[PDB]
Amino acid sequence: ATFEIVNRCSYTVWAAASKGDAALDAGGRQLNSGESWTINVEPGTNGGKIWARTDCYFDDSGSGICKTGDCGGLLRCKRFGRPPTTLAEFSLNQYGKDYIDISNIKGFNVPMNFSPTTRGCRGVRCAADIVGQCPAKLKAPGGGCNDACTVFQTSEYCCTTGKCGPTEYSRFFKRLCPDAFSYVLDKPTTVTCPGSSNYRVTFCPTA
Repeated sequence: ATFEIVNRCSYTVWAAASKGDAALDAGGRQLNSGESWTINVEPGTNGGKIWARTDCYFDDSGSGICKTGDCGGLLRCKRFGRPPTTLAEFSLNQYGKDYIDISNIKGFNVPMNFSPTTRGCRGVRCAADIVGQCPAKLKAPGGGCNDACTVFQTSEYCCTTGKCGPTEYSRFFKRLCPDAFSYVLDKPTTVTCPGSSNYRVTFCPTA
């Protein structure tokens, strides 16, 4: 499956793509304002994620650091990124269908639209100014808006026991972005797409 990653932000971002234990395609690449990078994700990929990283610095070997979404200090991500990270999540060819969603469970750093480029289903989006409106206690000194689990480490915010409910913090993310997961047990906003669909992830879709 092809995923065209487009940076419509006025600032540079370092796109990342991983499934947790492996890097999807190159795993990561720099995207200056306006640039598009198309990656190929193998069919059947389960638990894949794409996100943006901001304020990065890498050397000649591809090692460095980013203020948001840093993945072990590597340009080419092999693991998931450090919160806060707005997440485009997907599982492909799962019993004949594809499943996509956007999640704020690990915080928010850059606005994003995640849509199919093929017929059969609609896209999801979270482009509200969550960083600007971020509650004081969730503001990440390094940039972005942290999720409550990351900040407070409680069973309720992290839903560790699998028995949690909405919170004042999750409701903030849900208010700003109704079409994205605001907490673990949030009402699903996952979209079902035809198996083997193709997609486009656009950072800062609202220009």
